[PDB]
Amino acid sequence: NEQLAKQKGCMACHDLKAKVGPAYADVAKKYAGRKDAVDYLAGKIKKGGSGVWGSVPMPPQNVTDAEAKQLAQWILSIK
Amino acid sequence: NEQLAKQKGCMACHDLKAGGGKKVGPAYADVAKKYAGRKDAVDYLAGKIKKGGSGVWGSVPMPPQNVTDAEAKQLAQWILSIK
Ligand code: HEC
Ligand code: HEC
Repeated sequence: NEQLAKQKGCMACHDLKAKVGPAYADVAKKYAGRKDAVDYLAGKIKKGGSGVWGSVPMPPQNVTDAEAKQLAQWILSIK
Repeated sequence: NEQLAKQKGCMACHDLKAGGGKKVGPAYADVAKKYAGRKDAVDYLAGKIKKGGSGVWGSVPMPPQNVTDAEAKQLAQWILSIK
């Protein structure tokens, strides 16, 4: 349940409904028909992994050309 | 600068340094390392900052989790029930 998921840190990366990982409602939809969904998901919860789910993209941002340049220059200075 | 990045919501998805695992975007230190010394780094990154995109940094991994078999199955069963 949510209380267990919260205790174990899961909710830092997952929401119940549509964070970095897939929302649980979407995981449920994807694996609804899969006979061994519980065994499969239990293994994936314990082991982790990558690339099963498409990544969250970067949206366009509310910045002027000059702000974008300032931000690029600032990021390049983190070294 | 950093304050402008905070103002514009950038830190919702980016940390300065890697290790958190919880942010959707790459750490700024890793962006800086990738593009350092590229002649058009500023103009290239400025464009990406304004427009966004996807595909350059790939997946964010899920780390392994210290849960028992029973806990993992309990969580899986619960997750499958979410509407
Ligand atoms: C706490 C024990 C949990 C539990 C129960 C789950 N997670 Fe994660 N998770 C994260 C990311 C980026 C992904 C995508 C991985 C990929 O695309 O391959 C996932 C994935 C899952 C799933 C789906 C697995 C599948 O094969 O479909 C499930 C059921 C799941 N998680 C449950 C990110 C994170 C975290 C970021 C640091 C952490 C913490 C968790 N997840 C923790 C948990
Ligand atoms: C606020 C204005 C910012 C700024 C300055 C940056 N971002 Fe993001 N970002 C996000 C994701 C998922 C990625 C990876 C995209 C991919 O894989 O292609 C990025 C990427 C970047 C970069 C690197 C671009 C490159 O071509 O290498 C840079 C410089 C960058 N960002 C700066 C996710 C997010 C967000 C999620 C909702 C938000 C908000 C931001 N980023 C905001 C900003």
